Amino acid sequence: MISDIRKDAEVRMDKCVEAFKTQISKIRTGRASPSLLDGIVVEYYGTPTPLRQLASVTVEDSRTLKINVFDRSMSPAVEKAIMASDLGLNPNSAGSDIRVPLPPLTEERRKDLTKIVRGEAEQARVAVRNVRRDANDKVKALLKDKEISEDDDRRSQDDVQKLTDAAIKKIEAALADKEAELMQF
Ligand SMILES: CCCCCCCCCCOCO
Ligand SMILES: [Hg+2]
Ligand SMILES: [Hg+2]
Ligand SMILES: [Hg+2]
Repeated sequence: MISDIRKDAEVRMDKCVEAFKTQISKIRTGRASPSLLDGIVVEYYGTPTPLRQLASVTVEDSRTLKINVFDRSMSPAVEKAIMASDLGLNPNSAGSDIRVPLPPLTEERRKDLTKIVRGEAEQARVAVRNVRRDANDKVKALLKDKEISEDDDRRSQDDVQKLTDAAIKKIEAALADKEAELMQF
């Protein structure tokens, strides 16, 4: 019946938007990660050792790392090791903690990612319009032989169109926030 069909359509459209929302949250928009500097070699009592074994690296923010050295006497050496890796990283030392601001993703990268979210959004929009269509079908078709008539078709078609509108609207909002994120730093 028509009671089923439309509630069936929005459950379908919801799944689409939600798949898009999860597919997109995977995309990182900044360089920040707790293991980003794990590979930096530090002079530790003669022996070169990866930074990972000498300090805790926490993500203070999307483009900044906070390095927590376990042995305070090693901080100076860690700071030199960071400058020395020649990654363009300007370590900012201050009070038992070293902070590491990070360069933004490259122009080329942002474009590769903008392109990916747009394609996924696009996919989400086609999926949503296919569900709309499948609904319209049942409705318009049921009009042929079984019980529904023009004014129930109209309303039903319009109620469905609006479901499509709200579903398309969520995808657009998820997309915009993501590009705003990408374009952020
Ligand atoms: C894993 C540690 C990464 C540090 C990244 C600094 C930014 C490098 C950008 C690369 O551009 C080409 O040289
Ligand atoms: Hg989808
Ligand atoms: Hg240490
Ligand atoms: Hg250690």
